[PDB]
Amino acid sequence: KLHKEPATLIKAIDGDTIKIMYKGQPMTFRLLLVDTPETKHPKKGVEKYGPEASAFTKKMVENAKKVEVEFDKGQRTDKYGRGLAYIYADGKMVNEALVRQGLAKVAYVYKPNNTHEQHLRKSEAQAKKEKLNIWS
Repeated sequence: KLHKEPATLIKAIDGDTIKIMYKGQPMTFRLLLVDTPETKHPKKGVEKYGPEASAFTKKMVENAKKVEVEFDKGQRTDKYGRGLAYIYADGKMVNEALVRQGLAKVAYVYKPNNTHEQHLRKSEAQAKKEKLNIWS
């Protein structure tokens, strides 16, 4: 049974990466299960809808009263030392909102970190049917 923990926004870095104060330490978090187009991508640089995905995440977490982190059941950091979690802004999952808006695709999924996978794929299929953004 996953649980949400309180956290404090430090800085939004990209569509799918946010810096957060967690249990009193600054950490970089990568959003589980979603790929957004990047502004800070290794190879390509600024890909299409990258600035848009990035502004969406930033506004969403910046305007929130409460930010919460929810770890999944498997590893909680990746090889870059980034936390792996679902992020909530006033009760709303940022990972899903991005997917629902056609601003992210559901990522390659790795068990056992796949608890909300079905839910996200359902939102992804709706944004495609609606031909939003990435899917337009």
